Amino acid sequence: GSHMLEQKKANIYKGKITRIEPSLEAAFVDYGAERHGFLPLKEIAREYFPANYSAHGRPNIKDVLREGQEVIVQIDKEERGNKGAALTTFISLAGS
Repeated sequence: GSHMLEQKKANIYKGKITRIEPSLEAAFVDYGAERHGFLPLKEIAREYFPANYSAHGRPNIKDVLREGQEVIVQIDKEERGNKGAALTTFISLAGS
């Protein structure tokens, strides 16, 4: 599939949302990751809440991401027992 190494960066991952808690405004992503990739809502790209959807400010993850939706993400913050596999959005996301 579309996962040949990466593009001059950290290893980019493409997996789906598996956990989204409106209580914490962030999503866990399951890409063979034993810690799951955790993407906070304030990072979320327009790719998540479709480019056809009106976006003016900051998205709301509870109605932006849904389990079964894939993302293109790499780990900006490493697992250290406290933060986990933290997903960035400094990637070619938001197809708008």
